[PDB]
Amino acid sequence: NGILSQSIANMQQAEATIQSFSGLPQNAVNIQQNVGEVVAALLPQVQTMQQQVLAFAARLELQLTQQLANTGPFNPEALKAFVDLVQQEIAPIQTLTAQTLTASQSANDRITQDNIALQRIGVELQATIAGLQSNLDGARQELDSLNKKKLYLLGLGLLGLPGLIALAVTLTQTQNKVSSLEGQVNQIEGQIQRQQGFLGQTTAFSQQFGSLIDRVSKVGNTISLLGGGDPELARLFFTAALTEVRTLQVDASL
Amino acid sequence: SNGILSQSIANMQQAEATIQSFSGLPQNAVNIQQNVGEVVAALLPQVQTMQQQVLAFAARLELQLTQQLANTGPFNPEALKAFVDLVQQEIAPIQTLTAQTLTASQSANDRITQDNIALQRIGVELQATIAGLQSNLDGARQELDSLNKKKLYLGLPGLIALAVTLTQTQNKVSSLEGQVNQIEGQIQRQQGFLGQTTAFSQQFGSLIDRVSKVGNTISLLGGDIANVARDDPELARLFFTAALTEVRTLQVDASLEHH
Amino acid sequence: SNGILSQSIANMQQAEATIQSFSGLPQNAVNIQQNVGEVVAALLPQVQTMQQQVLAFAARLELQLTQQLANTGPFNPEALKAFVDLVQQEIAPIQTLTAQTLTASQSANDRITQDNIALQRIGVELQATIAGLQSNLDGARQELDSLNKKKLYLGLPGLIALAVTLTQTQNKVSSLEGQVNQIEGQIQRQQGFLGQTTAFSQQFGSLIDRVSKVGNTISLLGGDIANVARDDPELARLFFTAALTEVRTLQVDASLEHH
Amino acid sequence: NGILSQSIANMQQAEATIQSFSGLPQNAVNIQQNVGEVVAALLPQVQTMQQQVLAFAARLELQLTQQLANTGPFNPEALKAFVDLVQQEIAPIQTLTAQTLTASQSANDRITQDNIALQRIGVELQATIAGLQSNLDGARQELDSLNKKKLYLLGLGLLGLPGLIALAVTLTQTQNKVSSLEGQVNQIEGQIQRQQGFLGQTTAFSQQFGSLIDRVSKVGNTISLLGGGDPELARLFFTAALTEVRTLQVDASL
Repeated sequence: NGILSQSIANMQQAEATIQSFSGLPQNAVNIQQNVGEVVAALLPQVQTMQQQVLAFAARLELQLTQQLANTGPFNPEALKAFVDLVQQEIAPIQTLTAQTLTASQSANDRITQDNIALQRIGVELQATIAGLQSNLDGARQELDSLNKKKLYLLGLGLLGLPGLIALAVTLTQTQNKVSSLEGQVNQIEGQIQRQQGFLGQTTAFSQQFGSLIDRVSKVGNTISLLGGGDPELARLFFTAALTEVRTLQVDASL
Repeated sequence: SNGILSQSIANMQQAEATIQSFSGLPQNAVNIQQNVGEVVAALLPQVQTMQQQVLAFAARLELQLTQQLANTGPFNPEALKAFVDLVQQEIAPIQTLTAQTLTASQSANDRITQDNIALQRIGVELQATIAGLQSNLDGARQELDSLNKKKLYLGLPGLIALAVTLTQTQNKVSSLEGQVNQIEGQIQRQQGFLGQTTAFSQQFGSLIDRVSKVGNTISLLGGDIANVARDDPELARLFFTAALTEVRTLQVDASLEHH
Repeated sequence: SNGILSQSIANMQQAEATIQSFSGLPQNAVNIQQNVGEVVAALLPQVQTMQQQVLAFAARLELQLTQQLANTGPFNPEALKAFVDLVQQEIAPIQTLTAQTLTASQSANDRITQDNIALQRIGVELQATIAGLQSNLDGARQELDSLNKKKLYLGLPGLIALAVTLTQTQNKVSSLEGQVNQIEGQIQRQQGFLGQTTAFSQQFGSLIDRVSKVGNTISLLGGDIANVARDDPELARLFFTAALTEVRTLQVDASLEHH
Repeated sequence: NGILSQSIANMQQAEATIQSFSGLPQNAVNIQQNVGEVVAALLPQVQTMQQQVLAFAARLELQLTQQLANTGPFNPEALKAFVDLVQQEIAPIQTLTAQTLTASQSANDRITQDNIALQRIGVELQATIAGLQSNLDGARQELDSLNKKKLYLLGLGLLGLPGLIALAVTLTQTQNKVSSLEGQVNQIEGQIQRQQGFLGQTTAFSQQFGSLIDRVSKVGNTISLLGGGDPELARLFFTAALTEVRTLQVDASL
């Protein structure tokens, strides 16, 4: 039903949470910029398109029902002079629609490409962790060993003082190795975390944008049909065009 | 170069701005937004303060202990007793500030967990609801079919009347389509918002764990110092050597920049 | 090369073997396992059968219609009437078998959804429970601290008795640690099992949608044929040309191998 | 508490669901093989280790309490002749433990590496979809346009017959283009789906295996300590060793 309106609203919310991230790679920054432009420029034009499409279709719908009801002389002078009006009225709305479609598809494609790039970076950060975690795990088992050595020696009174002094050097060096490795592993885990949340949002935005483009393409196709004898010619024609305006009010409904 | 405390703080600062970005959510979500707002605005400066105060205390005691150890003569058990009293007095405010910071963090993170669960419960009920509608629609498309089968079956006063039913039913199919997409929208927002809240808590749990390890270290250190007061007064060498390890443990664990 | 029906069937066959691999789960999970077992064992061969029967019927009507269209003379409205009666008779069993297959699929997939929700509800309650224990442990480690602070405070008949408390409390810390890890284990199993069930349903939803589109096409086709019976008997050319498009729509939609 | 037992059980379940997958890339097959070997060979040895560690520690725990209780002449002849027993008893258990540790770490590392490779393939399948989906989307909008053209023409009676025949060629070609593109996109989506579920399982197995290795390293360290005068020497020593056997019964508890 109100799929345009719902898609728009959901796109606005996703955009707001997309702008809220900082310190991300360039591929993310590209999406933040493009998404900015989509919401400030394309979504207003979709709203505009919607109104104009509904206004146009309601007015032609009346006029087609009027023409089905008329009587008097079949007047080929009237049909071509009517049709020409409809092709003229329709022309700029067909343009607005196609333009919207092309620019929307163009923008979505770039988000798709930047998302794939962003996932590539994601898996490569995962690979950097594997190497360092390995080191860390080892440093941590050594540290556990030293911390237990320490409590042992403390139990031995003064006999454990020589052990304890020698031990204290090593503990210091292993605590600093652990500190530095855990520090680096945590920084990278942070990046992955921020990025995965960021891609959640841009995937949600892209899916919504995809529903909007599908509706826009559908509206565009119906318009192409409208935009493109004997008495019971016109009946069948006007009857056929009426069907198309009616699906237009459904397809572009508020 | 930023250490664990400092990365957690900074990660919690970024995640909060993202949590504030979500609108139109249930009360349980708003509870997390304000809670997170107060953590960042008030609790994290406290942690910064505690961290500076722990490092300052560690640097002083480090120095004092090494000068105790550079002593070659025997140890006067009265100066010993007095130094131990001084240290226990300097330990005390720092022990208790760290305990306050740990409690305030646990309580606020415990409320994020609770509100998080309450939100998951809501989310499940949103899926129970989509299922129902989905069936009302599975089933309104059956009504739409047979109402076309029974027309593709077939005077003119049965289709003046059938038309008015048919439209009313497409208006039900569409309406239901709308409703499912609405609810899906809300589910997607909630799942996004819950991913961020979970992330904030993972960061906050790293911070809690670091603050707790610091508390523990102070306690071990307290234990080393006390084992001088009680007490062959050359036992002092051993408990000072051990205390000095705890003091340096502090410096590593609480440092503003890792190694 | 495998088409949509055939990929869905094969994906549903692999996912079922993986769903059967999980043990020690709640009743709601066992309900999905048996349901999925019966889908694969019984409903998917039905779909295979329907698919073969639709293609066979499509190939025959394709031929019959093209030979109607290769006719250059006018059309005898009695042969027309009889051919339409023949086709409506051959349409009928194929329409209804497709409707049966669609219903049996909806009902069984609807029960996977319901059991899925019931399982998510359980999972939420498992998180409410970890939270509680986590607090009982947050809080038993406080008891463990002060019971060490009050010992690092301190004759011998207070520590013969304190020892017996302390151990009893470590036995509570450990026990709780055990309990949290237990429950986490179960959560992880459920989340794994729910990922597979969701995957099975996504596949099953692709199949439902394809079967439904086929049903719809038959219906459009029925509509084209009927519009000959009713009825300038050269209108036959138009409705035969249209029927022939639906017939080929079938062949593409139901084909064992895509294009 | 029972972290060994719980880790083992959870590893057995993950392994069973890991073997249940088929038609996966080589990187998955490697994990299926290694995980097979871990559960049939390493996990039994961990169970064995556990028993022997608990049996050893209970017996030394008794003997240390007995020695703390004894009276009579300080007998250096007895301590070194006691200790030597303990170092001899302990020796093979220290070996079993270290061996277990080394082989476990070795196996986990390979799962980690195969997981990273598997994610790489995952993102590259995602990239293949983007290109084809683009084509598909376009074919589908064309098809929608043709399906609406068809209903239009059918409404025009025989005037729409010429249109309808020409249209039917194009519909056929566009349905076959859609069929083929949707077919290929669905196959790849299937692969990603199976793989993501497969990586869920191997990530769960790897995390459990990581908890087991940490416990095993802890048990190993405590053993190293045990494995490595005046009267109130022995008191302090035996008192120190008792502390270590006690944490061994805790660390390796059933």
